Amino acid sequence: DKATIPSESPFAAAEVADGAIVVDIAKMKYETPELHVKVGDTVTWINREAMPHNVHFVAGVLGEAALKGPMMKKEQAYSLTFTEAGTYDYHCTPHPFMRGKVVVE
Ligand SMILES: [Cu+2]
Ligand code: NA
Repeated sequence: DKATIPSESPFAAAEVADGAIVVDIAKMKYETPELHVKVGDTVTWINREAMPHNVHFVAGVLGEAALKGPMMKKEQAYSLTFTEAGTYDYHCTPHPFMRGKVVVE
């Protein structure tokens, strides 16, 4: 796959790793909708609002299968470690008007 998943479960915002590249989610938006990172970086989304959100990459984007991330409650977080350069678009499953991308370069 083009990204690995350190934790299939969401985890607490306080449990975010040093060195992770954080994208906050608030006001029904990914606060960094176009994030540029390097191969090997871990991106961590942190939900800062009451409304639950996830990240969802359709099949073929991060690998053969779709990656439908777990729903994050407020102050929960979720990581992906990107292993291959490319452009990886995602959306929020319940809120598909929320769109973002990670550009690994
Ligand atoms: Cu959402
Ligand atoms: Na909101």
